Amino acid sequence: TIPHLAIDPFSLDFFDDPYPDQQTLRDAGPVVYLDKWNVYGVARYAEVHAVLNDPTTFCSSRGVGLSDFKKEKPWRPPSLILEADPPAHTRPRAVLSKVLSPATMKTIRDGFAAAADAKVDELLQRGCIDAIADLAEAYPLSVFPDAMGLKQEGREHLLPYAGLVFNAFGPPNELRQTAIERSAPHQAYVNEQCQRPNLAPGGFGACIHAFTDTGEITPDEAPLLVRSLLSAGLDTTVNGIGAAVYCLARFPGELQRLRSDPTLARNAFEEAVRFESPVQTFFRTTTREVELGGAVIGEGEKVLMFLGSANRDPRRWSDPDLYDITRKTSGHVGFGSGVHMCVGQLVARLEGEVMLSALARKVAAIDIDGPVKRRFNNTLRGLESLPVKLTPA
Ligand code: HEM
Ligand SMILES: COc1cccc(C(=O)O)c1
Ligand SMILES: [Cl-]
Repeated sequence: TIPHLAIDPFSLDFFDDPYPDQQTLRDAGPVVYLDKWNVYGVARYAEVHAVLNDPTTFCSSRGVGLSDFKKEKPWRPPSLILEADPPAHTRPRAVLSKVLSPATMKTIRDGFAAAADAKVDELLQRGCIDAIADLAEAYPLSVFPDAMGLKQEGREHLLPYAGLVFNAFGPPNELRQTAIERSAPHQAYVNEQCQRPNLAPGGFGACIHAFTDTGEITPDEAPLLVRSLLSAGLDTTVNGIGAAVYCLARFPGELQRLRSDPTLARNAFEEAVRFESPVQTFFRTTTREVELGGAVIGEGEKVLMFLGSANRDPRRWSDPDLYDITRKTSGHVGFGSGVHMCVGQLVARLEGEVMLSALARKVAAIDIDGPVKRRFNNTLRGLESLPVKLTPA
């Protein structure tokens, strides 16, 4: 009944160009079985959306990577939000939602915007830059660690730690095992910065620790909630902003539309998240026998959701392989969907909006002028190097 495929969605060949294999996964059927890793896969929008929105049947507390926490020990203590189910998920999720709230965005927006404008001005003085290291990495590094309340020393651990975390959702391939082999110094730094005395007053981390007296979380839960933000809050935005710049560099007609109406910046970033899907995949684990797309899946089975493929499913999207900054993007699953939908999405969208606004107002052209190099990760899609020439407006 269920088609069996030999595609490895975590192989370097797949990462290098995933779109043909993603169509093969979609067109084989609503539910496939991946013989390489003994998991079920869903690559169409409908089934990915359905799985995300049934957390009772497709749970997260047995891990959202390949490893099943009921069978193997997690490589680090489980996240209290990403790797939890309702009801244990509910109150930690509420705290992070209030920490990363609209009111918090109003407090930091002017600073985030000023830093975006300053970075673009700085880059325009150089002309020829690397849009990854000098922009997609440099800008989030210039705002997010400060907004967290982190000290200056040791920030070089943040991107390596996040790369490790996202590699660790993958299967035990060389990417994952090499990441874990090098993990010790990055885990040590991150776990230490999660303690209340090491988080500056007014930042996200101090606000988490201040929310430990309402009956929603206890003081011993705050370090792991800070860890969630230090795991998921930086590398994601790096690849999201990098995706947006890569899109504008490849689709100059859309850069010209953005320049003519800078208020399109927020949707231009949202469309980049759909188009590239920086977070490509997550797993769930079935808690019972379930019918999905006419197929019967037993209890305790891993289900791999192809978020990037769902975001390019022609059953759901018109011209899915086109970057369109005025597309109605509502419903894309690049931030997930349902009870686990990205709790930091307001931060991600704020960073992306103000950076694309700075580009819209200050830059006339973005031309690739060097070899493009891809960065390989079991969960994240993005570039290692994006040489571009920026022409001032
Ligand atoms: C372009 C940027 C980002 C993308 C594409 C992204 C993607 C996602 C996705 C797909 C999920 C759902 C995970 C699941 O269903 O299992 C998620 C959840 C989450 N994200 Fe984001 N994210 C981004 C930025 C951020 C930022 C800036 C933060 C923090 C400041 C953050 C923190 C989190 C956390 C803690 C969760 C877990 C939420 C929960 O389980 O309830 N992310 N993200
Ligand atoms: C996609 O959201 C993420 C990603 C990685 C880690 C976490 C966390 O809670 O530690 C969350
Ligand atoms: Cl850790």
